[PDB]
Amino acid sequence: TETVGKFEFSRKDLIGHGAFAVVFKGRHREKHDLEVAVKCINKKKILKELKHENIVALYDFQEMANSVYLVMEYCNGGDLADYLHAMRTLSEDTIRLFLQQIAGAMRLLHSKGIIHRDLKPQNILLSNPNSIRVKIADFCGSPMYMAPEVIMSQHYDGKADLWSIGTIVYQCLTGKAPFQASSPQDLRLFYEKNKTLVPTIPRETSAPLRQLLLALLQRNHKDRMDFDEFFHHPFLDASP
Ligand SMILES: *CCC(=O)Nc1ccc(-c2ccc3[nH]ncc3c2)cc1
Repeated sequence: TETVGKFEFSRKDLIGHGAFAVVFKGRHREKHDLEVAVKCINKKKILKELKHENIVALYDFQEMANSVYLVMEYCNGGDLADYLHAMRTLSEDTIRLFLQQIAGAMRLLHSKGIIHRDLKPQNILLSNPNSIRVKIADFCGSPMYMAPEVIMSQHYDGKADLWSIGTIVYQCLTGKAPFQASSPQDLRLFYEKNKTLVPTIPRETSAPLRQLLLALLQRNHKDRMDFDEFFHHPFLDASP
């Protein structure tokens, strides 16, 4: 049993792996009821006070000489990747409920000038007490969700997250990524050669969802909708 401030965990209770990182299940040393995820980063913020129902809370952190430990809110429902694998696709009404929650979380991050950069289904966690609550984490390996300007090592901004959300919502609607690639290098070459991109949207898609997806899935960030346009898009206020 190891401890970080008022929290404890065993390396036997592995939740997942990230970039040179591992995540263990742990708990409050006093309140064994309060479960946490402990992220151990190998070296090889505002986040602590940043607080939203759709953001995984940071309860504590601890830099050591070669290691960094984050004590995070425990989410019991797995990730969007698992949900999408089970359901294959989601209804527009479920997509809209998911997107309202992501948009709220992203608005707070945009407010504080924070850009996620690696939004993907494995970083969008579900919490069951739809009533499904989504929580964004890490504010791996799959490059399908990275904005073109990111995978081509350019000067990107907040708009990179809008590309990622576009690719996630497209996969929610259709069951597939909009620009599928055997490999990163292929995806990087596809975006290099294709200065224009039109994703194929099923004709049955509602006009507001089609309009939103075309506005997010713009190859060039100058043409991509900005955060305020996304947050207030008519799709997010349309009736079920
Ligand atoms: C980069 C994506 C990935 O597959 N790794 C990963 C693993 C585990 C978490 C995580 C974070 C916070 C949390 N709270 N309860 C459960 C978890 C899991 C995130 C990303």
